[PDB]
Amino acid sequence: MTETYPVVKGAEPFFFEGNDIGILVLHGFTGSPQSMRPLGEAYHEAGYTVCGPRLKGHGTHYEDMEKTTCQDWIDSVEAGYEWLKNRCGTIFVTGLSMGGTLTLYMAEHHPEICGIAPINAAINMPALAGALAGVGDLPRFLDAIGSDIKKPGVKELAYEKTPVKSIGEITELMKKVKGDLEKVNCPALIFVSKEDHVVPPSNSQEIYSSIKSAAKELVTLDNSYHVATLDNDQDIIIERTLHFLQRVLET
Repeated sequence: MTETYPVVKGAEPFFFEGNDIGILVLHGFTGSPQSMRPLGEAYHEAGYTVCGPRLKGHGTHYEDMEKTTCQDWIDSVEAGYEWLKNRCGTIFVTGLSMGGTLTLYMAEHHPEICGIAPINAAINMPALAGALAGVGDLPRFLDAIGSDIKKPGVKELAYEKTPVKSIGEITELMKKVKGDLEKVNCPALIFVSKEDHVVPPSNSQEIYSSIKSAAKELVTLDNSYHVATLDNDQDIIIERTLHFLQRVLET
């Protein structure tokens, strides 16, 4: 497909030029780089090169998203990874929700990646994927999934409708990544919200148990819902990721 609508103000990807170490920062389904930009800014301020790509069909219009495929989203991620590889020798990946799914995807396919930090990553979404299990035609769109945030007054820049056509795409992605979790190698810092109304927190426990990383941690966020990167525990995500990155680099 090709996008028909321009990028909404605030949904632009970020390409921050820094040192020889690159962080790939991935947003989720119906979302945009706006949910990830505070993290990207913090990581760039620590000196890193940072790429926060915009998934195809995201940050424009949900009619654009309706036309995209899970391979389109993989392609957006891989292109951000290639931009980093052009200027960095060491690369880490982090991402929220389906961006966390894509974080795991990258570790499953790229043994060169030095560590990952998935945040509320999704391998099973019974409310979303399960929408396809009923008899009889579903409507074209479901309700928005965005802005599951505990801190009052915070709005995620995400679409106001969920295209049912896109649900099969995220389902295919989750099946593939779940099936390949044993290929995840590398140091892993897995963040999960205690209460998450979008991605069941047990996802992250299963991810933790299924990957083969010799260095892995599960950190539970006690004051955030799903979009933790914009929520009360944003500071914990940033600080602990920076410590993790430094520890992998030093050790």
